Amino acid sequence: TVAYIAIGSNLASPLEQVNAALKALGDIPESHILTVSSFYRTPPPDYLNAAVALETSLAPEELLNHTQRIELQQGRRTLDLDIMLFGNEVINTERLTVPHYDMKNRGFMLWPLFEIAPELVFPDGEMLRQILHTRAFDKLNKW
Ligand SMILES: Nc1ncnc2c1ncn2[C@@H]1O[C@H](COP(=O)(O)CP(=O)(O)OP(=O)(O)O)[C@@H](O)[C@H]1O
Ligand SMILES: Nc1nc2c(c(=O)[nH]1)N=C(CO)CN2
Ligand SMILES: [Cl-]
Ligand SMILES: [Mg+2]
Ligand SMILES: [Mg+2]
Repeated sequence: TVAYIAIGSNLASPLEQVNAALKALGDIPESHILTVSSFYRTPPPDYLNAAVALETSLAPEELLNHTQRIELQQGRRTLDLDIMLFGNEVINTERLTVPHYDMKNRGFMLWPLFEIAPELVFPDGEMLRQILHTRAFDKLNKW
């Protein structure tokens, strides 16, 4: 299944933390990275934001366990690995809200996602390209 994960880091020099985190995501079992977006500089010092496409055979909460582990291990206020989408699934549990409960209100999540999945359709049928048009979120600057 293709999971889309958002990465956020607000360290002054976040590149090594993000690269450590990306490598770790690629080491998750029954999973592999498909594509990584560019790194974007976004106002809060700045955040570095990126999106990752991860193919995985894991269950959603199993993926969550891994992302939470990486946050603690690669964490140093903190590093953030948010599950934006999991296939076309709707998840509403105590641990997991998928799609991410606010991503549609955040240019810093949608723009890096649009770079790597421009044709994305949300589970409720909304179109990523349309949200970006209607909300008129300024394109982000690259890190
Ligand atoms: N889609 C999702 N991705 C990651 N964590 C999620 C999630 N949906 C719910 N959570 C829950 O969110 C909890 C708290 O996560 P935090 O990372 O501290 C919130 P945040 O990412 O700082 O703010 P945000 O959710 O407004 O982006 C986790 O313990 C996890 O169970
Ligand atoms: N610019 C920017 N702002 C944020 C971000 C983020 O990734 N980028 N993440 C947040 C909570 O998870 C709160 N605010
Ligand atoms: Cl949705
Ligand atoms: Mg977050
Ligand atoms: Mg989070």
